[PDB]
This record gives sequence, C-alpha cells and structure tokens, in this order.
Amino acid sequence: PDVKLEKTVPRLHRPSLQHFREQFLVPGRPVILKGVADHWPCMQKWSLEYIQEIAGCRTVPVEVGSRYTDEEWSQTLMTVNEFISKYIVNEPRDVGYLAQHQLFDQIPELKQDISIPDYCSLGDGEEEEITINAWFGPQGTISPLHQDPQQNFLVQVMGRKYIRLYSPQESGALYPHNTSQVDVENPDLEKFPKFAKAPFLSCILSPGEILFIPVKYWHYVRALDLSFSVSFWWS
Ligand SMILES: O=C(O)CNC(=O)C(=O)O
Ligand code: NI
Repeated sequence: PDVKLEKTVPRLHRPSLQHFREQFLVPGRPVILKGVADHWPCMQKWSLEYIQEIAGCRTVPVEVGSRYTDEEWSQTLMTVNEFISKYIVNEPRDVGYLAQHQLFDQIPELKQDISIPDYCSLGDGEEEEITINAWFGPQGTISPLHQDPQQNFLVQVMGRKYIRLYSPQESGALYPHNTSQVDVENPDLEKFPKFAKAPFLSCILSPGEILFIPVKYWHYVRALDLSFSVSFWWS
C-alpha cells in the first residue's frame, strides 16, 4: 500500500529513555524504535521450520474470522503442526490466525530469544505483570481498528505488517460499536461520513523494528507476508 502518500510514524534509532518518556510516552505519541530488538536471537533463530520443530506439538488457540463482532469470530484448539499445516503451507484457502496467545509461558524456552525492552521500566507497573503475546499467521490477516487498555511494544520478527494509527482524541470519526465499526481499507463513506478526513499516522513494520503503540491509541493491522509478531502489554 502507498505509505509515501500518508503521514508516517516517526522512526528513531535507539532514542534515550529520557527522550522517549518526555516526547512519546507521556504525550502518548507513537514512534518506531530502531536498532533495539534487531539483534535479539529471535530474529535469526525463528524460521518457520524452527518453530515447527520446537513448538509443533503444543496445543494453541486459532482465530478463524475477523473480530468485528463477538459472533463474527471463533476459536479452535489444535497443535502448532496442525495450524501450520492447515493455514500456512502450500495453498491455504481460508485464513486462520494465531493471535494474542501467551506462547512464552507455555514454552519458557522461547523467552531466551526475546527481551523485555528497557523502555518498559519508565512505566509504573512491575515486570512480572507484563503480558507478552504471540501473533503468528499467514499473509492477509486483519486485526480491525481497536484500542487496548495498556501501552504496547509490538515487535516484528518475521514478515511485514501495514499498521494505521488514529489518536484517542479522534474516536468520534471512528464510530465505536473498544472497537470500531469502520473497515479501514474499504470504508462505507455514507454509513460513516466523519471518517474519510480523520488524521492518522501509518507504517510498514519490518523485522527488527518495534512499534510503540500508546495506551488506548486506535490501531489496525494487516500482515503483508507470512508473519510473526510479539507484543508487550505494559503499564
Ligand atoms: O498483530 C496484529 O495483527 C494485531 N496486534 C494488536 O492488535 C496488538 O498487538 O495490539
Ligand atoms: Ni491490539
């Protein structure tokens, strides 16, 4: 998608903690951190076949469908192997996603391949209550526009994701059902008049990069290739 024609998220190579707290965290402004996670072992070490070997056997919850309404999506328990088989390799017809699952409690060994970003300590909370999630799905997975109740560090390990960001002081034009009723990349201009002209920031997130997504900031995600991401929810 055309990102050179959109306002893009600012990228910074290893900004100091102070400059992050003051210019981003406190005011709640997105930023892309560069050269912080890119040498994490996960970056080299996590091929499709690496994961398939070590995790292939474990049972994991799988999203079929997109999350616009509760009734509009469903989950299924299968193995990583069944999942990789049915929704990734060869020619998968339907989409399925391994979203928002805590793989690193299920498999503490993988914890050595990632770190907790230093920037987290600027928050009030304790490292132990930080919620790490895995997001592992094929190209074409869509997580609809919504906001989380915490600060977020989303780390991209494998593949690229297109991400769009609307601030919270912009909720009006987004039409909450929280989560939006708008389809960011195919919007009903008339059902939703106020949306076309709401200001956003966007980005293509690549391997090695971290997107800071400020608490309650609205975000929408579409994967551009086979993808693996790790999120840190923190306060
Ligand atoms: O990675 C995705 O598809 C969606 N991730 C998020 O909504 C999250 O990390 O906050
Ligand atoms: Ni989210």
